[PDB]
Amino acid sequence: CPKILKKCRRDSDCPGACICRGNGYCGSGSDGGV
Repeated sequence: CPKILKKCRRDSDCPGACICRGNGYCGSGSDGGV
């Protein structure tokens, strides 16, 4: 489960360290595990 997350309305809203999910928050690439 991702520890760092913030409001986002697109990809640009978050650095390439993660990706903006559908819930409007940053989601870590390895979310499907932690």
